Amino acid sequence: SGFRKMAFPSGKVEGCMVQVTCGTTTLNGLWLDDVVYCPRHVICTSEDMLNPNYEDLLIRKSNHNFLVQAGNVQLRVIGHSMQNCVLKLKVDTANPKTPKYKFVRIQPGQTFSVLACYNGSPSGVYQCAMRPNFTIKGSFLNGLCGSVGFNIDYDCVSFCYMHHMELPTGVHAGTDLEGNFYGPFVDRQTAQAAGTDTTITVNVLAWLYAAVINGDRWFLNRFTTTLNDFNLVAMKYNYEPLTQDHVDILGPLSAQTGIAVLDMCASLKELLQNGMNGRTILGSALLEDEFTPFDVVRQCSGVT
Amino acid sequence: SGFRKMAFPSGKVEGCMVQVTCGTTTLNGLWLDDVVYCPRHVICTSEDMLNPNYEDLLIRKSNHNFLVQAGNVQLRVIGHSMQNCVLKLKVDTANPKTPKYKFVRIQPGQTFSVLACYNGSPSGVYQCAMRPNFTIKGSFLNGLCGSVGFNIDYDCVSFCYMHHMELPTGVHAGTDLEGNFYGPFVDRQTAQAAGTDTTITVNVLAWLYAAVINGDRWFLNRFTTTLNDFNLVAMKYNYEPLTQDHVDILGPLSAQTGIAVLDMCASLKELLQNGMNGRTILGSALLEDEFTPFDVVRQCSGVT
Repeated sequence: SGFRKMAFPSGKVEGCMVQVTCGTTTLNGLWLDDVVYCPRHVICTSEDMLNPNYEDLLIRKSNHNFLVQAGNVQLRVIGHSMQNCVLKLKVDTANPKTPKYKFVRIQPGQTFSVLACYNGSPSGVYQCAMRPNFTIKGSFLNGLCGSVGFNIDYDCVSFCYMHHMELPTGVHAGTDLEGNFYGPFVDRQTAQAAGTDTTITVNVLAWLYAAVINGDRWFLNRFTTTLNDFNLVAMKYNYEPLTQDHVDILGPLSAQTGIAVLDMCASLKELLQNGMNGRTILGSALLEDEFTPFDVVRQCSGVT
Repeated sequence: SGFRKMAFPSGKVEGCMVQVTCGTTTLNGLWLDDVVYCPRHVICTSEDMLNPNYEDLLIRKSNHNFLVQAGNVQLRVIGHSMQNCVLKLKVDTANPKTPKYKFVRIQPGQTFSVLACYNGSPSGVYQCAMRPNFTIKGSFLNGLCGSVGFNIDYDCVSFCYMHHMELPTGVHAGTDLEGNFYGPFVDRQTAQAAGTDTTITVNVLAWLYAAVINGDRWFLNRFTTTLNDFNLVAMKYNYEPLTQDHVDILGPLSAQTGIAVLDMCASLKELLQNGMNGRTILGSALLEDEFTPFDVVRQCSGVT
């Protein structure tokens, strides 16, 4: 037993991280087959970042102005292009460590592992959720742009996120691997609003099931509720509305524990209205919303 | 900015994980040079585990009774021996992925990354502290024994932990790579007590510094204190006593923030006595003690 926020093993991704430099700006790129993907703001000076005209900036840059380095070894850049907010640098050498991969645009409420890297060197790994407002709560600094978020299904790496920026609230924003931002953000240094950060109700429920599975059950009350009833309470706390799809998705956990989803909702309702009274659930003193039902099943089942 | 519990990149360790099977018991082993290290209870049936005589059990086992598998490929076992609570299986093939490594016995209060593996297949990665009572709060199930805990310093992997068992409290126990338990535990299925789990005071302080660095400062009060004064309060809450060594270790963080260690102690004292009043610090509603000063510096500095 025990339940922990855990990231996917990062080995397959480590082997794809390179350092990309243009002028005095350095960040990370992702080397897959003969292409290196990186944030287009690698072409900006600190001045440019305030209001960059990327089309105009990129035109002053040739292949040889992009310095790409995997370990101590240079890659030869033989082409460049800009796709939305990412550059693709064609190199003359296919990464011999390229794993099977795809590019995916992840839905809000889903989770992924981030391999924090500094100027091409893997630094550490942790789990994030894509929040309903299309931000993540990460740990990023200068040099960590181009670090990627991914999931692994056996041998397939699904890349879903590349890091670009931080908002005034201290949360993080970035793109899929086609360079399209998650959320309304743009890659320039101006103040930008994410909007109200709502709680991922289905994830809270999953974690409450996790807790029950791992012996924590003090919060199981004698009440039930309905979706409409629970959702009237949800709105009040800026929880996402629960739908039947979410009910269905929790099916396996409901079965495994013998606790109806609406009974757990009633329990969640009393926690929201009455707080925790200084108690903890899976060693947290607030309601955790960054574990998906999959995340919970994967851990509690354990196998593979 | 932002502060996250993050594990070391796990690639170097992934390449050392193998599956060890003896009879119907399967678990993980660590393959370094021509040696595979695994928990000696791989030799037990479910019955034996209640009260195993390992010396007697091991004598019924020959080299060929240990099935060792890295991916789909068998290793040939050419020798076996028992060192404390681990078996060493000599194999005829040096692991070509062996990184530079050492074996270290970690101190209580220090942290490490765990690569959770299931029957030889890496599953995920997360950070643990070795608690003052020499337990860890992990996530482990059958099949995850032999999963290892480590730290990385540039290219050197320091292995410090191998997983063996779970205590009635749901916490975890294991050995160094010489097979010596952390704490008073033994590898048999009987009820065993860890004793009072004290809070790692120096780590709490470091995390409070992390918070200040990352903009959270509502808890900075107008008081100071002394070590003896603070330690009288520490004892009451089962915090570890603060010593000058801990003061010194916090030096870099004290300097970086301009907050004297004893001022932060005074702030910690008021948090202990008055609670959080429903507020959060780095998105937690309790006091976090699983980040070392190093962990905090490493993240906040970021570089390398």
